[PDB]
Amino acid sequence: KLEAFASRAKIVHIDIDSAEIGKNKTPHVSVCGDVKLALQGMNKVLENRAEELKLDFGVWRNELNVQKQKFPLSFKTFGEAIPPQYAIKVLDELTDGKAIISTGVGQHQMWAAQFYNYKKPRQWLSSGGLGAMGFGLPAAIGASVANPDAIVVDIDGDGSFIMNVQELATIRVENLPVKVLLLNNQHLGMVMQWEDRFYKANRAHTFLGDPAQEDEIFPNMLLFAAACGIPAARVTKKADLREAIQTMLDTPGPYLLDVICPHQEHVLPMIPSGGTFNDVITEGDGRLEH
Amino acid sequence: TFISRFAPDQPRKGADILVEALERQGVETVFAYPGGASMEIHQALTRSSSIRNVLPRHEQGGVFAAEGYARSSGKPGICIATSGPGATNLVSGLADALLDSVPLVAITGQVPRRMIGTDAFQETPIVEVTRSITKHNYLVMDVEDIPRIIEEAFFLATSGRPGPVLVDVPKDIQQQLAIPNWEQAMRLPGYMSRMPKPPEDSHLEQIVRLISESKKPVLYVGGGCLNSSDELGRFVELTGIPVASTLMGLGSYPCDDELSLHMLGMHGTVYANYAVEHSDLLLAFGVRFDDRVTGKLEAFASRAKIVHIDIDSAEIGKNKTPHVSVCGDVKLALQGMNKVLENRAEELKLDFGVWRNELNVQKQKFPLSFKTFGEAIPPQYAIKVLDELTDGKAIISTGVGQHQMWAAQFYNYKKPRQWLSSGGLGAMGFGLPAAIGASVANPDAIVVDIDGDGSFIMNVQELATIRVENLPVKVLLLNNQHLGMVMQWEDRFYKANRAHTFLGDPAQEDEIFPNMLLFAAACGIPAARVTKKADLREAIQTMLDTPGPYLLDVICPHQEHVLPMIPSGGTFNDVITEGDGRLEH
Amino acid sequence: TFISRFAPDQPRKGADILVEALERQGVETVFAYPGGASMEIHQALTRSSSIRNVLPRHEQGGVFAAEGYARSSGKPGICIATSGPGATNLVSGLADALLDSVPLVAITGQVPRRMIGTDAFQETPIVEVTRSITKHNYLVMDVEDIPRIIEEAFFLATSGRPGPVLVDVPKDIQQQLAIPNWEQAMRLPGYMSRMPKPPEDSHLEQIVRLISESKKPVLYVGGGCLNSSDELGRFVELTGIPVASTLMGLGSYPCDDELSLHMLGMHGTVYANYAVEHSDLLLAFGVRFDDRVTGKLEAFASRAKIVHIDIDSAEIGKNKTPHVSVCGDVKLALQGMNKVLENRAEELKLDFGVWRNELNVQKQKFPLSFKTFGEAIPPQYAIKVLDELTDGKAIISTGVGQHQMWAAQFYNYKKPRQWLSSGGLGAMGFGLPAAIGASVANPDAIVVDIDGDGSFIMNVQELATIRVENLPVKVLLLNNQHLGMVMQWEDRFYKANRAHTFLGDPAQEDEIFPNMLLFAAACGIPAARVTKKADLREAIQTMLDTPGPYLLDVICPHQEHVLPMIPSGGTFNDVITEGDGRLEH
Ligand SMILES: Cc1cc2nc3c(=O)[nH]c(=O)nc-3n(C[C@H](O)[C@H](O)[C@H](O)COP(=O)(O)OP(=O)(O)OC[C@H]3O[C@@H](n4cnc5c(N)ncnc54)[C@H](O)[C@@H]3O)c2cc1C
Ligand SMILES: Cc1cc2nc3c(=O)[nH]c(=O)nc-3n(C[C@H](O)[C@H](O)[C@H](O)COP(=O)(O)OP(=O)(O)OC[C@H]3O[C@@H](n4cnc5c(N)ncnc54)[C@H](O)[C@@H]3O)c2cc1C
Ligand SMILES: C/C(NCc1cnc(C)nc1N)=C(/S)CCOP(=O)([O-])OP(=O)([O-])O
Ligand SMILES: C/C(NCc1cnc(C)nc1N)=C(/S)CCOP(=O)([O-])OP(=O)([O-])O
Ligand SMILES: C/C(NCc1cnc(C)nc1N)=C(/S)CCOP(=O)([O-])OP(=O)([O-])O
Ligand SMILES: COc1cc(OC)nc(Sc2cccc(Cl)c2C(=O)O)n1
Ligand SMILES: COc1cc(OC)nc(Sc2cccc(Cl)c2C(=O)O)n1
Ligand SMILES: [Mg+2]
Ligand SMILES: [Mg+2]
Ligand SMILES: [Mg+2]
Repeated sequence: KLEAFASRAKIVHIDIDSAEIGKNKTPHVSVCGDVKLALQGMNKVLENRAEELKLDFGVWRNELNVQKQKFPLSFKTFGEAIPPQYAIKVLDELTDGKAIISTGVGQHQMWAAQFYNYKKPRQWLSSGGLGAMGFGLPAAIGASVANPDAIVVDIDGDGSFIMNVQELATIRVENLPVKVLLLNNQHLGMVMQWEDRFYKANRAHTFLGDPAQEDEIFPNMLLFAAACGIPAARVTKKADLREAIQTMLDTPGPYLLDVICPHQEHVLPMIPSGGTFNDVITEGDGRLEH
Repeated sequence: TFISRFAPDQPRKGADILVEALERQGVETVFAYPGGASMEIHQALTRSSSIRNVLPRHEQGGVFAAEGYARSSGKPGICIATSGPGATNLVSGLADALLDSVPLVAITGQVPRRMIGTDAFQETPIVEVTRSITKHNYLVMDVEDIPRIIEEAFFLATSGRPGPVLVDVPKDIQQQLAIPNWEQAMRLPGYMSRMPKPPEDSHLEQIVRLISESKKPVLYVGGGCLNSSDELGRFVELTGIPVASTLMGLGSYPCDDELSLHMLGMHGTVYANYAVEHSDLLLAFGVRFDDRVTGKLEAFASRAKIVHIDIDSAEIGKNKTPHVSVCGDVKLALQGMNKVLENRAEELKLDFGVWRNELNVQKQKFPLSFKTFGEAIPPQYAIKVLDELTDGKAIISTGVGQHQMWAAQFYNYKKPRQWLSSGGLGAMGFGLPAAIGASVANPDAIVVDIDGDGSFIMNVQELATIRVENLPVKVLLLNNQHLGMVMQWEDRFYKANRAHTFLGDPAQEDEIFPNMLLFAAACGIPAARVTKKADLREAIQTMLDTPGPYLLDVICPHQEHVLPMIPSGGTFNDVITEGDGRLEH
Repeated sequence: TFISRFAPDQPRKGADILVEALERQGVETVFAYPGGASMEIHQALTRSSSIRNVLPRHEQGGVFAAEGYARSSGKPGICIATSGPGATNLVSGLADALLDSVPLVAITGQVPRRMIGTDAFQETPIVEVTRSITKHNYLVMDVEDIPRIIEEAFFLATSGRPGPVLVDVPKDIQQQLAIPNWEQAMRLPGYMSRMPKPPEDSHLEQIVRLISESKKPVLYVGGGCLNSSDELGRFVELTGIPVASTLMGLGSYPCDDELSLHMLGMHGTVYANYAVEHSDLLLAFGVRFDDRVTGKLEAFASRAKIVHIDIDSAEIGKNKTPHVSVCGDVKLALQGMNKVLENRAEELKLDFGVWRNELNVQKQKFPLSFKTFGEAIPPQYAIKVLDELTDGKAIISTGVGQHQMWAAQFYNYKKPRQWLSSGGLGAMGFGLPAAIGASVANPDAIVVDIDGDGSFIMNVQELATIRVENLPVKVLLLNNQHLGMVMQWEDRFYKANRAHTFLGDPAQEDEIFPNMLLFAAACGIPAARVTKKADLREAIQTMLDTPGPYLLDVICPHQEHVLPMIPSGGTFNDVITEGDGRLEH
């Protein structure tokens, strides 16, 4: 809700598009230009008048630092099952946060954004405005061609991945070292989450598996990879996860890792559509209590 | 509680529903010219005992009259035309109303729904044609949509940034019997969500702060201030900031007031343009930073902190980037600032005497000036006499050209909506019909059309309208026998090479042509010509004292130039202060 | 070999390139009204020693004059206007030219390229506005494109189905120095591939065959035949098929010829409409099956085999499905058929005497008729006298309304392009400016504007143009003090309830208002009024014999109705043959 967004803040907006300034919210101060140049100019001033300015926001930082310790990002671990959040956190550690990450759209996309520490821009390739599924795998292809010596990982959902699964052929033929970290929850996860929160968990065409063989992972994504001569593996138990991801990384060329996750996971926290900060949801998932 | 001429359960023609929809909007005057595709509407109009139709002699006169009606009252102006040639005759008025932000509702008849797109008799796709020159338009495709659309049309035309809305109505819709529902809710969910909110105290405090820190502030006031006359005056009293006005903003702050810099821009005063040039704080209220005001943008207010308050979010930062911006009604902004300025008055210690004296020096060294040649009439002087004899209380409409600028420069407008002139589009022939609408909207007022001989003749047919409707319209025709402003540019930039700017008869070169008095006589309107400056004062008085319509043909030497002048895309250093179309000895 | 006023290697302004581009198109006359955005163009025009500018007093007059110029000559008409209010003042003319298929090239100045879209001074997106009411339009974005675009504009305007083309030219383009390339090839690969091919012998033989088998054939001739006067006449001689003409097709086959059914349609003759109704073969040449002709389509030529020859593939089968169709120039089709008809003449044995006698009976039982009341002037009779005194050789332009129909009914046009009238759009105020263009295109001809008092006053300002340009334009003003045609519909369908159709002054109700003679006197044009039928013959002769411009105010009783009349969407059985706006005793 715009009226509640930064309701007591003096707003400075620097944008290269004059059409974007004052579009949704009215700024007190505006600069139409390259933010790169604005930063340079301000840095110059900030350094000369440094001792004159006496900048210190320690009190504000401590206030925020309290919130960061009371309400940090969190995920729950259920038995030997793999938390999707944890898998992404392990990829971070084993790639030393230096990997180029492309994603599809959905829960896996948010977790990729939350639990990977990006050290530079253009490490993070994700469809934000349009939010188009099936973006992940082909984007990884382009990223790998533009960065041949880099670690490129497509963190994909099972729905998003299958939409442009045909591009696995492209990857093998072009011999691109594209890694696919497929977080498989057998569902259209994000739509499933909204069903849980706002429609009493009533499933409306969000399950992507085969209802006849309900406990089988469907489709078998490993065989998609095998069809295109791409080495692949599945991991289900959290204990085997660290070695599995390492194998994906250490194996030269393309690789698919089918990471099986419990589907009841929810992306948290969440401010509902058109809501305010007071409306924030901090706990809960798609599981029923005892 | 509104009273209908129909039972609430009684079926009636769509045409009757339409006219009642107008009645429920408080409409009392329309400017409608009949045609086959709108006959039903005109029939319905005669059944109304509350809506008067002023029949023009040309639909362009019809829409320009609606404009004058609107501009002079703050009410929406309503014009109606038939399909095809009727509709296309409205186009200049629509484009004019859009550029000058004039609230206007245009209704056009259309061929039957089934015949649309078949190149039928008198069919133009007017909705397609006018989409880019209206705030919004409609093609009514069902009789049940009429009440809702008319409500939306008037709402859109009068709210936010005012503008023209066109409603196209097929003939079969006008004929169809139906029972109207007046409680229908409008379908403008997008438009209403983006309607500007009342200004936060936060934004207004920041502006007041900037004022206290400035040493050379200037008010830059325009057509967005037409409803903020009292608030602006209160603001000036509190701050003591000098006021520069746009062509569209004249009257918002009284011209003959001590703190008035008069008009800025291309033909703005030297001191007004000087003030903006050397200001360190520019208060842009209800303006749109037009090229005709700014010249070269990079040089316009180059050393000033710019504050821009506009009701259209699209206008902020469009041509120039403001340091501080407020998207909202300038009327409300002024109220909020006035409240703060009065409480913290002794705390603020506002005094810009040094700046005012600096500008006051420019005002005395480079004031507006005109030259008098023998017994010939200076057009500037004629307008100055009209001011004196009307005590600056007259409603002035003009055409476009030199006479328009002189009307803006040498008449002291005490209130907004005294000044009715085409600014953005700058359409000739606007003057006479606008005066008609102004006179209908203000029956007890002095209405004077200050027109040029080129502009006047374009819609000269509306003299018939004036006599028939018995309107006390005064025409002060400044006759230079030329397309004056184009002539001036020829003199300055094309070595005085005449390219079709002379409007007289080359055979009888020293005769005033045409004889405008005979145009007036044709329509039974009393008229006179004055040539010698000595006879001018009595002539204008006679025009004013003679009851009803009157034409005064004022003969002026054509060599006169509008001064001063900043050339196209120029800066303040490029200003032209002397010279005319005469050759030296 | 064309001669330029510039060296082939010498840079020149874009404005000069533009004007030379016109010169190379054989243009000798333009109708240009100056403004700031087109000044460069007007400067360039004065440098031309081959192009004459006729300065109108209104751009609507400018474009209508270009139309008259075009319609009366078969050449393209060229009008020029400035940006904004200049451009928007052309709109009615453009829409008119499109609906009546008139070859016309309109040039408008535009704001500098960089300022387009910024709501600049006198900026309208005229290209956007006029896209749906022009055959094609252009926005010149480079000075190098000027020669090619002008060539394309004239090509598109004059080829295939003729129409209006608008070329928008930014000011900075006009100012830019460049060296033109006149050998540039046009970029219309789509348009030229779909240009109609010459008619195959196959198609023409089929039509000739149908003619030999028909027993009640009727020619249905329209504005597509304006260049096929000789071919059509040769065709009629060979076949002996009676000819019904549209409003737009008048003159193609001479009206006073033995085989002429005169006009068909809403106000067509009883016998012409009868012929189509009972025909078994309809030869639709250069027509577009307008609702004003057909009425209820299902009832139009319900028992006739329909042959349709049109140069626009889009028009074939649009409103009615033809049994046989030919997409091409009707001029070529007629030539091919005439060749066949003459060789196989004795083989074919064509004789439609029985059909002709049947129609000849209708022509004698239900001819065109008017009533004479005392000494009052029948408008029909006045037009009939003009015919006699001009020997049917005059070029006639009209406004729109009753006078327009009477001009069509009671004047015998011997050739096409004698009849200049707005048919599709039906725009009032067309008459006077069209006469201007016609007179410039035909200096040695008798040009008469048969106008109504409503239509005449709309562009009355063009009387100034007529005097200044010294054009021998005759105005036969049929003055009924009303918007006559709307008045007629009020009488027939709204119980004679007047809704703003009276054009006089209600205060002085029995005085002719306005005094049109004084309009003429204002512009130094000799004029007279005639009221009694006895004085009419001498009055019209005086108008004709008096050298130069002349206005004849013909006062007519307003109760006259145009007859016969088939009501909107009606059939032949619905035809109205008697009655007027008078009440019985
Ligand atoms: C021959 C000629 C010469 C000209 N030369 C000059 C000249 O020398 N000087 C000059 O000034 N003009 C001149 N013009 C006129 C010029 O083209 C423009 O019309 C004028 O400069 C612009 O007026 P404006 O800036 O006040 O804004 P406007 O065109 O009047 O528009 C009003 C602005 O205020 C906003 N607004 C409207 N309502 C509100 C509200 N309630 N609250 C807040 N904001 C609101 C609108 O969004 C809009 O941005 C000339 C015109 C002609 C024909
Ligand atoms: C008040 C009023 C009353 C009217 N009442 C009547 C009436 O009673 N009767 C009547 O007829 N009209 C009447 N009209 C006029 C009517 O609206 C149309 O203008 C007219 O009927 C259509 O003309 P048209 O059919 O000949 O085709 P046009 O409009 O003249 O178009 C020409 C057609 O021929 C085609 N064509 C063009 N060139 C060629 C070529 N070289 N070769 C082959 N084909 C070509 C074109 O593609 C087009 O289809 C009236 C108008 C007004 C203002
Ligand atoms: C259907 C949908 N959104 C609608 C949709 C439909 N189609 C496209 C191309 N894009 C989108 N965003 C989503 S986020 C669910 C995607 O599920 P996933 O790809 O398996 O990822 P996850 O399960 O982690 O949410
Ligand atoms: C032709 C022209 N401008 C181009 C033009 C063309 N057509 C229209 C409808 N509007 C405009 N503005 C002007 S300002 C000259 C008008 O002359 P005038 O009406 O006699 O006034 P003045 O002589 O004082 O300049
Ligand atoms: C108002 C009208 N039609 C609507 C109309 C409105 N405006 C335009 C520009 N064109 C048309 N056709 C007509 S035919 C009446 C014209 O009256 P007139 O010019 O005096 O001719 P007449 O009285 O013989 O019918
Ligand atoms: C006022 O005199 C006239 C004449 C006329 O045809 C010549 N039609 C009309 S009305 C009209 C207008 C446009 C389209 C259509 Cl379809 C119509 C119609 O209803 O027929 N009025
Ligand atoms: C003939 O008198 C006038 C006056 C005037 O400004 C008042 N501008 C022009 S020309 C013009 C026209 C439109 C756009 C633009 Cl940008 C211009 C321009 O070149 O400045 N001519
Ligand atoms: Mg999923
Ligand atoms: Mg003038
Ligand atoms: Mg009339």
